[PDB]
Amino acid sequence: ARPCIPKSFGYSSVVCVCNATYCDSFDPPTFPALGTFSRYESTRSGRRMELSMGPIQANHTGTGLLLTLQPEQKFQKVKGFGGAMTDAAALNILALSPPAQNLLLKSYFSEEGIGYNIIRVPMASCDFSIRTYTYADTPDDFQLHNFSLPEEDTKLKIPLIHRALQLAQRPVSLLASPWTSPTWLKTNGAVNGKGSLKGQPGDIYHQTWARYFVKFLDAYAEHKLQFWAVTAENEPSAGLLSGYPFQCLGFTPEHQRDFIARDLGPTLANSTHHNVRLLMLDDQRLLLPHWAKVVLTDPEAAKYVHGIAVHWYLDFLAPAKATLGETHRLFPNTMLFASEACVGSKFWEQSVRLGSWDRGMQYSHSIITNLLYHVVGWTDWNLALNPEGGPNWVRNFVDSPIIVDITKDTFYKQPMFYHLGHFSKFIPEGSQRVGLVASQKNDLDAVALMHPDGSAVVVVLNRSSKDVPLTIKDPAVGFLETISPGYSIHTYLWHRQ
Ligand SMILES: *[C@@H]1O[C@H](CO)[C@@H](O[C@@H]2O[C@H](CO)[C@@H](O)[C@H](O)[C@H]2NC(C)=O)[C@H](O)[C@H]1NC(C)=O
Ligand SMILES: *[C@@H]1O[C@H](CO)[C@@H](O)[C@H](O)[C@H]1NC(C)=O
Repeated sequence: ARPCIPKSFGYSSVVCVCNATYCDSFDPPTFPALGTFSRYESTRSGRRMELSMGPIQANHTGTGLLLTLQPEQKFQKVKGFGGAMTDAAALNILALSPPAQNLLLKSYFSEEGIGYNIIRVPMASCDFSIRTYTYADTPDDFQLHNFSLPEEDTKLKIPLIHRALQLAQRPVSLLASPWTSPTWLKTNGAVNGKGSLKGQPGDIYHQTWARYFVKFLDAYAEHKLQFWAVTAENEPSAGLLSGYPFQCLGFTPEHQRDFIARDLGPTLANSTHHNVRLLMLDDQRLLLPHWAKVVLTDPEAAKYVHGIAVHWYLDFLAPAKATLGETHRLFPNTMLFASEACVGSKFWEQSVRLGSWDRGMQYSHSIITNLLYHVVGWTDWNLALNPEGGPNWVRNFVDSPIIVDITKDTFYKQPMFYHLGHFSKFIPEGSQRVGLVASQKNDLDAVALMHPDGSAVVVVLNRSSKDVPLTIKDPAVGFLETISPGYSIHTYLWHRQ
């Protein structure tokens, strides 16, 4: 329906300017005819998920790369795609005028948007908050009588989460992560820095913390929200580092292992929220496979663990094979999930680069790498940030797919937003990743998946400058002649039957 209004801010590509009355949206997706394929193209030069269509022919004209689909080779089923409703995001969204707010939300969750179906919810404060707080700051309330939701939840997060779902065509799954416990449950009695829960698993500190989760879930239920899953702790490894600057709670693997086994596991199960799934790690992939060895080879722990959460920040220091691959090998029936699918940094680039194609490309390349190694879903970090990368009470380091310029009642959609869309929009929950055999070494990044209605979706990412002539063969249907233009991402969709 509405094309992208491009703006340049001096970087490799454009953002799409959206404001109170105008934002680029899609039409309902169409189920086109057998022999016909759909193409959604985004390019550094400035095309944004542009829809074209073509023929799948029964003869093969090319001499180039041949990506051959292999519907038989079957891998993981997709849980979904989303982002985090952090204090900072909630705060930027809420700073736009209501009409603008909806264009933003529709952008992510509506079928006119990119159809997100996951939302991560931090449990109380983290670095993307304007203040350090937990849901029970009153010291030595082991019973948690004073536990309650701040205005952050009742006025910012919960209202938007409702609106997100209202707007969403898919059913959306909520995931919660805690950053810190009340500081009185902690060994160092501070929201950050090195320090864990006091005593050890089974004890009153651990039982309380376990109960916190249930209270947290209880509270969101009163506001008519269910969670699909929680993570045992966000970045547990961080709470082990001397003078770590933001909200954290250290667990070593063994510590997490026992906390899950003795406390969180049972208490959750023993609650009305027993159906909520527990995900472990929720940390850097480099800590795998070890972390999984330690938690999952203990039966009493692993009976409680539905999957392993991972982060993207530190991936350059761990390849996928050695981490996610080896972990899947060892633990095939424990799904791997990316709960903090974020980056967009360096030492020398600022937090937010308005219209950087490069970060867009990192995102999609990361999602593909993920999918090729059995990962079932993704949660980007903040749904929205300001132009400074804020607000962050410690220090703004990350980008976000949407940037809110509060003074102008307008928001900007980064290349990233479209790089996630090339997936989030066309790979609903249930989709299964299938085989896709390249005929020769090449510079592209490609993944194939099968929509629950039996039809096909292939994302092709050209991270190089050169156009790469391309042929996708589907033995049930024929051949897609195409080119993958340098610095582009393409989603190809077709019926198979
Ligand atoms: C929100 O964005 C839209 C689109 O960029 C702005 O409307 C455009 O205004 C320019 C210049 O006045 C025209 O070239 C276009 O025809 C308009 N777009 C339309 C009508 O589709 C709009 O001004 C923005 N809202 C505010 C308050 O600035
Ligand atoms: C709950 O929290 C406050 C902190 O404002 C504390 O002083 C109060 O006594 C607490 N509990 C009860 C039973 O009122």
